[PDB]
Amino acid sequence: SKDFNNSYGISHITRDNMVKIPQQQNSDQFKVPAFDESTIKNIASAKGKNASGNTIDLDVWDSWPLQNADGTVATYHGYQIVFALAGDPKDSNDTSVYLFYKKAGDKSIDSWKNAGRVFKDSDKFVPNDPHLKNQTQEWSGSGTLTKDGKVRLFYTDYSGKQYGKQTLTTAQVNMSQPNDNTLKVDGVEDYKSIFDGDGKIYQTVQQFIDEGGADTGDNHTLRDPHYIEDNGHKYLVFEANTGTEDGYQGEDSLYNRAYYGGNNPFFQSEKKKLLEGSNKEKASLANGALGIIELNDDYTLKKVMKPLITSNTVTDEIERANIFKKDGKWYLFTDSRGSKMTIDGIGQDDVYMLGYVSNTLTGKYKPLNDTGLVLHMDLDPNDKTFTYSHFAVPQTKGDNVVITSYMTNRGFYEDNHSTFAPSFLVNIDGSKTSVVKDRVLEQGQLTV
Ligand SMILES: [Ca+2]
Repeated sequence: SKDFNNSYGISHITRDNMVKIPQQQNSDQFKVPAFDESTIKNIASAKGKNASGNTIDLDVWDSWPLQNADGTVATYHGYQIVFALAGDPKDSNDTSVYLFYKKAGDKSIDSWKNAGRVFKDSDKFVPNDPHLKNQTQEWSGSGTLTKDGKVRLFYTDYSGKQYGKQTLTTAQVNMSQPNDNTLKVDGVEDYKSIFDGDGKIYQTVQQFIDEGGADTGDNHTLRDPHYIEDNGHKYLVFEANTGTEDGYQGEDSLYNRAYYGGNNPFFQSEKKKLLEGSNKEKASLANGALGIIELNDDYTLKKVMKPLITSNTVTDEIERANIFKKDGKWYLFTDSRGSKMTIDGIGQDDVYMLGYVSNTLTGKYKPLNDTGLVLHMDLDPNDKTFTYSHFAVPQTKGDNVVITSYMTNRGFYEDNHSTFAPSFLVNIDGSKTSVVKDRVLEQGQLTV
């Protein structure tokens, strides 16, 4: 029959595990901590110039810290460094990477100083690159402190003028200290594209267009590159979509048992509901993946590898790829919107962080807490303490990881700008994770 089973040698976020989350999620083991609304403040240094030229308060969104190769928070001349997407909502479609810095001793949100944008509007047109001159927006990624002590950035080149073309891009961020308490962005070098999809392993923007993606409601992604090191090799783990040969999108995917899990009755019943319903196209187009590529020492592409995990039929969008080694095991994390998912019981308000454990970097990834659920955030987008872009930050010692996120902060009264959310702790024990109760940290805190 049309029924088949194709794993493609890779792990999968299965429908059976996802349908079990609703009846599991209502627990303080998974619930994102309730944040105290009165103590929420804007980032004081989040000042910037709008597209008009006037100085205004910026909305600060997705943020990532400068990391050591193993994932721990780096120390740069006595400073912790955070890269963050920021911009003016009055110019809705614009995100630029800003550099925030804080002395290691300081703790408050007021202590975070702003070095400004990493790139000038001119920087993208300087080097000889096949993609950079088409960039409309700067999107998320990662930052690593090299063995040479250089600030190495990885981010996403987004092109709105090229049908939403997303390219994994790198640059060395040249720094200086004008005084004893100030970091300055001097400029950038080694600014170049690395990877934008191959077609077979990861979907290109051309295939998106060619299948009529702009009308069908397809979501093309190739973003959020996260740097990691293992056995002397250098990798980027990133949000992507499957190519033609590792489980492509389309109707046939709904017949693939590997994406369902569970028993045959579950497969037959879940498939039947999916083929009949209004979620048929949505599930068919859903082919999210967490991809991995190896890099050369100069940070160019070395090898395009098969994905670590896919979310075929489940969702087309698995965001903020995160990976780190702990207790000899490899942990993989992803943020997911319930509004993008096709699962019964999961709704528009549900926002998740999912987690997976493997014995090797490229081995079989098994779901944490049985289902993959690690964090559940279901606060209305209108709430002041709404949080998004949850990211697990590994620590030097202890079993706890620090969770960072941005708080939209859209209240009717001041303060009212998207800011650093208060951080919190999550305990990791084997294939089990739990939120540490009543340990709410300072806004944008990286370490404990
Ligand atoms: Ca897709």
